[PDB]
Amino acid sequence: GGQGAGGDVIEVGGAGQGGY
Amino acid sequence: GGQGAGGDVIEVGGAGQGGY
Amino acid sequence: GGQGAGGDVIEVGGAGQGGYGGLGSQGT
Amino acid sequence: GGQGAGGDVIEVGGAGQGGYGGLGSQGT
Amino acid sequence: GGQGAGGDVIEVGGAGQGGYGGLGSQGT
Amino acid sequence: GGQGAGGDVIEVGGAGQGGY
Amino acid sequence: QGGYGGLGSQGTS
Amino acid sequence: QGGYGGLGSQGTS
Amino acid sequence: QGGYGGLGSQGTS
Repeated sequence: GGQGAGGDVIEVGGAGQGGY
Repeated sequence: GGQGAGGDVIEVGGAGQGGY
Repeated sequence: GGQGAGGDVIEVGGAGQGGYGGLGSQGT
Repeated sequence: GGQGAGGDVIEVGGAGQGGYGGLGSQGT
Repeated sequence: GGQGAGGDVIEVGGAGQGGYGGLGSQGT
Repeated sequence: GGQGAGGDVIEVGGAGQGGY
Repeated sequence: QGGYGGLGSQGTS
Repeated sequence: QGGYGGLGSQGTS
Repeated sequence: QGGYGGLGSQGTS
């Protein structure tokens, strides 16, 4: 019985704004 | 019997905004 | 036996002009 | 037996002009 | 038996002109 | 029974904006 | 922004 | 924003 | 931004 894992993301920032 | 896992996302930030 | 499950997903962001901008997904 | 499973995704960002800008995904 | 599993992804960024700029992914 | 792992990701910053 | 706490999966403990 | 607490899955404890 | 805490998967502990 053998494990694994995924990975954790963190994103602290303003998403894309526009300028058009 | 073997485990696994997913991953935990995190985001702390303003989602997109328009500018048109 | 055994297995694990997929990972959380996020999409963000949007601006400017537009068109055909939209998602689609098929989990585990 | 045993097995792990997938990891997360994020998409961000968007600006300027646009067109055909959008995702698609098929997890584990 | 046993096996690890995939890792994360991030996408970011966008400006200027545009077109055909968008993703696609197929995890573990 | 043997393990593995995934790979974490951290991006502390604001996504892209536009100027068009 | 601001502070955080722990994260990270575990195993077989 | 602001503070956080713990997160993270567990296992077999 | 700001501070962080632990991360990182585990194993077989």
